[PDB]
Amino acid sequence: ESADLRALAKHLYDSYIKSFPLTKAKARAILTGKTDKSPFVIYDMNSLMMGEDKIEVAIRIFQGCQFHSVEAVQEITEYAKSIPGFVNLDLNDQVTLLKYGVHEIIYTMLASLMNKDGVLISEGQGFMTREFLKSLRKPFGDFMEPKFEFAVKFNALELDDSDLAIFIAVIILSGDRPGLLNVKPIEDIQDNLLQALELQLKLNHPESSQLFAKLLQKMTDLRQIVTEHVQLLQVIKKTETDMSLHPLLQEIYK
Repeated sequence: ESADLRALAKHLYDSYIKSFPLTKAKARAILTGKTDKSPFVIYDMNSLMMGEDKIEVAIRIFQGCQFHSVEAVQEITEYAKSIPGFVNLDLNDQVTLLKYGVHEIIYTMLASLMNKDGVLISEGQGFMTREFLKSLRKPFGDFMEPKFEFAVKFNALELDDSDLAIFIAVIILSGDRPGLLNVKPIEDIQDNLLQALELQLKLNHPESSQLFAKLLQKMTDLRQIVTEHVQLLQVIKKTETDMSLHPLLQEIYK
């Protein structure tokens, strides 16, 4: 029943907390200015230079961003195991569900690390300016911009981590995934999750009408950004032959 649904949510939050060391709550405390939390800002190359001692260029900035994805995939992968059902799927689907979902979680989760002015980096110890990123030489300039455009529209909904824990699981468990051998299992797990989420928003955000819908609408955005990253990667890989991707990451693209 409703009580049963309310339990899965707490289980999901708990794993969320356990899996991901930087929370929205923590990211927001560093950004809000609440002492120790405040981070080292980087807005020009000189800030970076010192920002290294403290905490091409666009390429060294990029490894960090791609690496961040790698660090996140490891946490996301651990988290998926945490969700009810996922470990009982055909091991080929776990892999698939993850291969297509990790990227969409990265950008959902990357929003909690930013405001219109920038994104937090390095476990929250720095802050890098959305302008400085735009400033970077093309094709790299372009990459962060659509993330922030999502982030802001996305953060606008004012979701706490307890809400994301369920949502980032609504994402992973997609019956819409390509090459999935057993869709029926997944769409049943997602039904519990979607229902947990529906309730979670109606309890935690009762004075916000149709947040559940408005939120699920925000996947269309998530998908568009991923395609852009892939398109950018196609160009980056062809132009920057001397760059490598992390195996784990090369796997989420082929």
